[PDB]
Amino acid sequence: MKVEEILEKALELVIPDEEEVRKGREAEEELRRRLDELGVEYVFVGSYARNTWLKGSLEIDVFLLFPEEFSKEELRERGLEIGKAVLDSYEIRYAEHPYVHGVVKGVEVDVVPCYKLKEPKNIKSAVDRTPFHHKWLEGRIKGKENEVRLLKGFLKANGIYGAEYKVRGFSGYLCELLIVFYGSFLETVKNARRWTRRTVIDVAKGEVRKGEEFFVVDPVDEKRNVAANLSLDNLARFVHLCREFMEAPSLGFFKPKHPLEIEPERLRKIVEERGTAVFAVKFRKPDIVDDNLYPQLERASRKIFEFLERENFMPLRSAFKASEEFCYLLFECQIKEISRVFRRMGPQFEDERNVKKFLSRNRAFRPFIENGRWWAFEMRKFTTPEEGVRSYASTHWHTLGKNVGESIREYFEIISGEKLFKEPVTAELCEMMGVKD
RNA sequence: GGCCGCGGCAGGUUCGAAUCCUGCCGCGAUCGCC
Ligand SMILES: Nc1ccn([C@@H]2O[C@H](COP(=O)(O)OP(=O)(O)OP(=O)(O)O)[C@@H](O)[C@H]2O)c(=O)n1
Ligand SMILES: [Mn+2]
Ligand SMILES: [Mn+2]
Ligand SMILES: [Mn+2]
Repeated sequence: MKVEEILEKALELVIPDEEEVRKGREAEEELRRRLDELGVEYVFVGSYARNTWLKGSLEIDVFLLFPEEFSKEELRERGLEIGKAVLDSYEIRYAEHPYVHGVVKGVEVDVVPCYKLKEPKNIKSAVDRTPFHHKWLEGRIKGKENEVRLLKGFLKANGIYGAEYKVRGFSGYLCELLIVFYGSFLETVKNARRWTRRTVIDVAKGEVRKGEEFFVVDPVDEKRNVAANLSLDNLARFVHLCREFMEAPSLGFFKPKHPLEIEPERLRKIVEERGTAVFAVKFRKPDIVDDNLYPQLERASRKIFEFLERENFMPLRSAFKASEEFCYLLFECQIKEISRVFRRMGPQFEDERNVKKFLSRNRAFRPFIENGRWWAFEMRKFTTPEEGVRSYASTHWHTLGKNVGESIREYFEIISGEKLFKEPVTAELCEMMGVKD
């Protein structure tokens, strides 16, 4: 329970037990049996090759090496073909580049096609980077794999480990690049408290300089940012969590957190005490990969948020949740109801060309002069945030994202009040409103 | 394929528009991000 004693007891949760390691080595021995029988040039990469994989998470990455003269089409079709014939049961769904997901003796395997290239200089696709990553890392990461399991386990327990758009955190490749640079988990945490948004970490030259944005330079790639998809928000949370660890270390930092289960009655009580308008935009989940979905949910959420802003409903925060069937865009507003009337600005009293055009407009109330410029009372087409967002989502469906926006066109509705609390959005609402427990 | 950052046109809102909201085309070459 001392400061340095906790990093030892944490290794129980982040390091794989012997029951799991066997299951993996048995699967690897099976994959090679099948891959060698087909006589294909392959390489084992990822966390499994370097033995950095987290306990209770076993995922074997396998890359396929093809000649440069193979077409982008030929690479995909033969790549997928090998993947299908290798895995016991498979499912092919991709976005940027083709790959095959499946199961081999109970463990998950990823078969990704790419090119075999010498020197990383001219690289065609984005997947061609990985063979150079494994080459460069396996030599320097050997023996320190347990420090990588610590850093990864630290992040994942706080939910900032995913590099996908569902998280926007530190990629597993970045984790290994940090342990190599700072030598250990404990030391890595220390310097990360002084990180700014302008920090440039060049691992290749062992140098840290300053720059435009938070930039981790790939040893393989001087012009590519390893931390590119790391959100500024999660960057700050990491910096913060590092400060809270060093000052007062704890075993809770490596522990998965609570679901924050709030009964639908208590949540209603919270919204009342806040006195805010809480509503959601519900629509059918488009059937698409998460990396194509969540960037669209963000955009959809932001567009409606910016609308709420300029319509003077004074939004607070905006979250979103994706279940298996439906998607939810959640919002909180300070204004439950605004007035029918507002004041539109007119032209200054001097130029009568524009004034006369301004007064010509048929209006319910007389206009007026204030500080030497004309003003007029105009009427809103909606008095509540819910009415406003419905009017918005109906007309501006198209700019809410390619797939998401079209799903809103077909049908959507606004869930408010007790109807809203009966939906699987509770954990997201509490996190949004910051309820502690 | 989706998203993002810019650049160029064409509209709309408006008294008018540099702000603001949409539509289309183009740029991204360690293939901007996955
Ligand atoms: N569908 C794909 C495409 C590419 N890669 C490549 O394989 C490398 C490592 O992949 P990843 O599993 O995501 O990183 P890990 O270190 O293995 O993280 P984890 O321990 O969670 O498995 C990356 O360079 C990535 O480009 C992959 O694993 N899966
Ligand atoms: Mn992996
Ligand atoms: Mn594309
Ligand atoms: Mn006009």
